[PDB]
Amino acid sequence: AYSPSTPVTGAAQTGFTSPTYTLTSDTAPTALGKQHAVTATGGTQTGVTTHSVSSPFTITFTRPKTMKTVGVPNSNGVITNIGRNTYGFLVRKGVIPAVNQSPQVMLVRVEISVPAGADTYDAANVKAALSAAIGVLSQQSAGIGDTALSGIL
Amino acid sequence: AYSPSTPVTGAAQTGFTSPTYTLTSDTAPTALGKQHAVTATGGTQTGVTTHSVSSPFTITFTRPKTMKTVGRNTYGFLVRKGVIPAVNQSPQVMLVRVEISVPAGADTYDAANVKAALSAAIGVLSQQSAGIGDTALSGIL
Amino acid sequence: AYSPSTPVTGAAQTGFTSPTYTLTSDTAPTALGKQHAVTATGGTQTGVTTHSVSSPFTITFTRPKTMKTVGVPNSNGVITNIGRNTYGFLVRKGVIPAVNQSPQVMLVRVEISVPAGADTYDAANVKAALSAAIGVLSQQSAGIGDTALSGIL
Amino acid sequence: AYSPSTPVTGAAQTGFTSPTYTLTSDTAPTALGKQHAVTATGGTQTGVTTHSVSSPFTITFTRPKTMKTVGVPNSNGVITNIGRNTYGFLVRKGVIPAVNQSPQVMLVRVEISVPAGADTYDAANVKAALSAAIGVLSQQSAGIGDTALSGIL
Amino acid sequence: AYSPSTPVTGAAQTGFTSPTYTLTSDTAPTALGKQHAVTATGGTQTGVTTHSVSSPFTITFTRPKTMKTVGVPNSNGVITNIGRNTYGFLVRKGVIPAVNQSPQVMLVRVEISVPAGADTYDAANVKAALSAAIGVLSQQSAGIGDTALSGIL
Amino acid sequence: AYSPSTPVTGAAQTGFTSPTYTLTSDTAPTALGKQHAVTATGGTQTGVTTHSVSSPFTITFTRPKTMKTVGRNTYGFLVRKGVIPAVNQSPQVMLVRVEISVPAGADTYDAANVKAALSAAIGVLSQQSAGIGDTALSGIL
Amino acid sequence: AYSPSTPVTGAAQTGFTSPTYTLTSDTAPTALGKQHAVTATGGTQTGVTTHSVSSPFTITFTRPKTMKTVGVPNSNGVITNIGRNTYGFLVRKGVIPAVNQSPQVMLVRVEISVPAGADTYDAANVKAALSAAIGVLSQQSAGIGDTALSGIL
Repeated sequence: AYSPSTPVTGAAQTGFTSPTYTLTSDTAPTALGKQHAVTATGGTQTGVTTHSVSSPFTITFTRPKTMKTVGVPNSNGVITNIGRNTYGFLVRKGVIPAVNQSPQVMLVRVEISVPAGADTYDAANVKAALSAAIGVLSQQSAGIGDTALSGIL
Repeated sequence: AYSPSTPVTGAAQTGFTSPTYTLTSDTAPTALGKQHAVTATGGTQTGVTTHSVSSPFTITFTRPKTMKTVGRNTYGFLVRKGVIPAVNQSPQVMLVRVEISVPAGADTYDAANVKAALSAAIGVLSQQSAGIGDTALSGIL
Repeated sequence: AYSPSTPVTGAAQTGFTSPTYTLTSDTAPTALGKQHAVTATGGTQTGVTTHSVSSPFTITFTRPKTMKTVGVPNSNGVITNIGRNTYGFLVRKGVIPAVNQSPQVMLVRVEISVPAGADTYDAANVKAALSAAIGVLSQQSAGIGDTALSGIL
Repeated sequence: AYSPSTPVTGAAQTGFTSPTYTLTSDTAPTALGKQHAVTATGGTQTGVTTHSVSSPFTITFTRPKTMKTVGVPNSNGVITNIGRNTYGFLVRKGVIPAVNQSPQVMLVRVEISVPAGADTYDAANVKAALSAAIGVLSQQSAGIGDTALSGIL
Repeated sequence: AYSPSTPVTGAAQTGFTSPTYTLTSDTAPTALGKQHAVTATGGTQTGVTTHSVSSPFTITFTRPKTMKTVGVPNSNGVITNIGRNTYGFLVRKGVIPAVNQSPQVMLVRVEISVPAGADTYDAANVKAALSAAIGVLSQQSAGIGDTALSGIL
Repeated sequence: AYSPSTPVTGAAQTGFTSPTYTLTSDTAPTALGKQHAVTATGGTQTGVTTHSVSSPFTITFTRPKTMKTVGRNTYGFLVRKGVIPAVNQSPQVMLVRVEISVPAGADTYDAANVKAALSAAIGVLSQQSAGIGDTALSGIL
Repeated sequence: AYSPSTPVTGAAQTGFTSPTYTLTSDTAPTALGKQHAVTATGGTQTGVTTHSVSSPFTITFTRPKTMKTVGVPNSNGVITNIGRNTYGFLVRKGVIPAVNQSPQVMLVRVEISVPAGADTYDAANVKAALSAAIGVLSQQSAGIGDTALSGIL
């Protein structure tokens, strides 16, 4: 159930005052992805470039090709091999490294590996891992940006 | 500048009412990481298990060993959660991992676009947190 | 949750009046250890040498590399092998054996072996073993020093 | 000079309110050891099991079989080999790993290695190492329990 | 005992009037290092850039992984092999070589090799070497900068 | 432009009260070096031994053989001190060596940052001189 | 007997009005050289850069490592092998080839090869070769510059 909104209220960043990003719908590279492009920016973020082909701003979310089931316990009551379905959330952003050099692609990618029997037997802990991860990310968004520029923890 | 707060307001999830997670400071596996463990949960999230030896609940953030001058510097944010796959099985480790790859000259020459990538990414994550959990259980986008 | 205080009140010893040890943070040998070193001594403990390169005074506490889970019971209801995670607490002290000899390293080392399922199922008994061990050590600290010097049990 | 008291004030632990352990004299495994066994517990430590045949609670302290003398310096004034006499303090506690499993033996063991000439020439530093080790243990008893259960350092 | 202060009063340089450097605490690359980053500059130094990831300003100080002891004299009264513990102090600074080229890393590194038995037997001469070296460095700081640019002794 | 003064005000050290070192001019080992020897000490630094044949006290500063046009030009500052390890042993040479590696185009295009690196380095060294001696004897940072 | 003066009056060049070059004393690369660096320029020469490490302005003069003597005539009254001592005078100047490219090193080098018995037996002709060479150089200095830029004789 992944469906973003037209203005996404961007997580707080150091020099940004109330930043929002307008999403336009885009066709995803796989058939297993939903992708949006950041067509325009709102808020007092100065210098932020929107989505081009050579300088992209893309938010794509993908499901695995083949689902994996939990399987069945063996003679010792132990399930031999627990595969894991991983869902992928990836942001590509055009970033300019040098004074005249051409845009490179900064990349922010998230992988959510859910074990096989998890999604059904223990859903609360799955949801809890996701909420803790995203809550820490949104809490420390500004500081993680500061670190991405400073190199300091 | 990565330093979490004692109660972390956890992102919205489907069955959770006002979920918060209490972090206790932990020693990280590398000398380049800061790690906290989820010692207790607050809010109406029934069944959620906290950090145990058998099933961990850990939030670790790491910087690269060597910085690159102008290549990519990648910073890593990883959450490990004890999740039980079957009726009597040993806990498996669900894993949510984030990698932030900043090009070399980016951090200095174009900092606004770096911060904007991070802002968009985390903002979409927090907006769709509930739906991404729904997807992690459904298998459907 | 291991974090010592700046002045550590040292356990009673025979010739010592109110002995305290100032700990300075030191970097541990492994990445899974926390180490402090005794930079200075307070109290009436005459002759006590602090940490030097030649004669160290170090207090290091380490957790195991890989934690061990309890395991799954078999058809009979029996769990086949209970591994044990051991935590280690070790003090190294520079001590001079003869009139002109190089310092030797007296060594006080504790090992706490907790079985695999214990830490979760029966935590009260784990805590009780620890509190009894450390309580007997602190009660008989002066007497154990007397023994370590006398050979008298 | 090792002789514990009838109620041993147990070191502070997380869930325990004023915990004490009654020791009953027990006969040691070697002839060079003194052993007591925890016959009963006092204080608010709920669930703590005393010494049974199936799950023991034992505190044994042993001195080495053969003491080692410092030795004679050679022509250069150097003593060739400094042996070390080690005294041993060991607590064994019955701890149950799973819901229906047989009790495992949690094990807390201390070793005090004193070099050969130390006990006579430099006794203050020996006593100081012991008092610092035991003082840090009693200061961080609750925290070391928290670590032994959490895996958190 | 290495702990710098918030404003470090920088050693005199040719074009600089009363320069100071603000240090912010940073995580060091090894577990054996303490590292600070120059987050901001004070004084009338014009053009000086502060710490970025691609243009760093870092002051890191490291101890050796394993200490070395003096050892013991052989049959002739001579100590066969005197190892040396070296401590390392290193400053990395982003410097721009060309008109549009990207920042390179100027590097100022100090190595202090202390022989094994030195640190204990002859500490005054160790301290004296350090004080003479650092005193000549601070006396000729401006002139060493002049040389770093001129190529002239 | 490296030319030391006759009494060098030595950096603060733990047991030293107002230490100064008198330099006498010496011939260097290479033709690219200027070297002085510490012929005498002033101040309350008891036990400090001056330059002898058996135990040297020397301060030598060297430029590279060939300059590099736009690679690195490294300048070297090295102090050798006679230090005695045991009760009757021969003197060992404690060694304090500094290397200043300037990139090729740096010296001309960006001189302020070069001078600033040198300023920060020497300023922290002089600020923590006493503590760095304490560390050289303790083994502890 | 080579010792230049503080302002060297530079030989006439096309666009230069009364050019002078200030020499500062420099340490030479060999032990057999005397080297000066052009620290500053006087006269109406516009665009002339002084001595840097990456853009040098150096005037170095070197003698041979080993002198050679004339030798002795053989049975036919002929001296079999007349070696030659060569003295070297070399000027290095930072010159910028492209619009943004980095400085390359223009190089003006003079070699004076004096045969062995010459320096003693026939000194007048040695001095005469030197004076004619340097006199033609100073006479055609402007024109040789014109040629160095034009490619025209």
